[PDB]
Amino acid sequence: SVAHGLAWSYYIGYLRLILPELQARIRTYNQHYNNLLRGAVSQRLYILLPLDCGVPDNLSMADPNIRFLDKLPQQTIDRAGIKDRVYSNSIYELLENGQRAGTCVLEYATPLQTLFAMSQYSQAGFSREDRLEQAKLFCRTLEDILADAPESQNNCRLIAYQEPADDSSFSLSQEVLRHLRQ
Amino acid sequence: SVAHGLAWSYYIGYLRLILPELQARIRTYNQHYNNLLRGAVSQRLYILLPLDCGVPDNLSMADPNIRFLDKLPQQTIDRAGIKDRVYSNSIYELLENGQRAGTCVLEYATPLQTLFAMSQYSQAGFSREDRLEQAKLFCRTLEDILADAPESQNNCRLIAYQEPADDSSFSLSQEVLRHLRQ
Ligand SMILES: Cc1ccc2c(=O)c3cccc(CC(=O)O)c3oc2c1C
Ligand SMILES: Cc1ccc2c(=O)c3cccc(CC(=O)O)c3oc2c1C
Repeated sequence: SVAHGLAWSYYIGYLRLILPELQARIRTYNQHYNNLLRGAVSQRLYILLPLDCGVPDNLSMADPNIRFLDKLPQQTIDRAGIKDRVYSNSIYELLENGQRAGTCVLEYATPLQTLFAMSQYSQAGFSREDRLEQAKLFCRTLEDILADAPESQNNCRLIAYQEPADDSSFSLSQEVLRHLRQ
Repeated sequence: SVAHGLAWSYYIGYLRLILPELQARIRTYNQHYNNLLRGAVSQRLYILLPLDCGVPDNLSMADPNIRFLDKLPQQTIDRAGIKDRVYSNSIYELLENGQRAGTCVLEYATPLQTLFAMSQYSQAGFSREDRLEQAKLFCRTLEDILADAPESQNNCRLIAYQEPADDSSFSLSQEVLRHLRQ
């Protein structure tokens, strides 16, 4: 399955690298800033899983209640196959009623970009329907992997959603917040 | 298929982001004052593809006739879902008769690590036999993509190999050199 490999490669090639040091980098960030006397970031890495596989260039631009705040301190890698890559994660501000309301490390799952690309290239032989099925399957497979992984306990949260074509103008921020509030 | 998703993901998530500025970076390295006239590096990316999916943390060690020379200058990333990542690529010298006989940018394909891991975790439901067939399928799929991809013409080389049953006398060095001298 396309989704199966993606769920595994996302875990092996990213999450494992990132997760172990994440709580620490966040502790660093909360104590070391100011900037600023007003904080403060949640402990998990919130992963966005749009089922439509729509990933924006800019997460901030896309939503008006999600505003880029800052970056976490950088991380360096020396697990196998990666040496001297430099990584960063981004912190976002969430507003509710022009207020408050959350500060968290937030990012789109990169393999959705791949699922989208595949759907648009004739060479992939991958239909838009295939994409939706694999996107759901990707989410389920990843949930399962993470549930059992030593690296991934209490420091990661999956936010899966579809924005309904029918009626409503969906709130990404309400979605993130609902997950956030625990 | 697992391979299909891995190959497409490797193209979308690494190659088409790294290849466009590769030749520019190589020449810049080739130009540099410090870079003694000895050893003009070749202009393509040499991607190692062990079919047994064995990937060492240290390539230079796998073959004594293959030694790490230097690092290319770092590349910073703009692209979406990745802001401010920093990539680096490594330069290696190859030897014939104990003396340098080639210089090239050389690395193992990361998704083979994932295929190896999947074979090692019960949850992946992935056998060793599965792994080999998926590794061959990965190489084939990647070839087809790069065969007609705009990002990837004349700047990339795939070296796929199996180390024989009769001997470990198999030399990667010669395999790489073989491709290297043409
Ligand atoms: C831009 C981009 C697009 C897709 C992937 C990806 O599918 C993918 C799948 C598994 C692991 C990685 C590596 C990572 O997310 O750092 C991946 O990275 C991607 C990147 C960086
Ligand atoms: C350490 C490691 C292991 C596996 C992958 C991977 O499967 C994988 C698959 C597709 C894309 C990427 C990203 C990349 O290789 O830069 C991938 O990165 C991985 C990395 C960095």
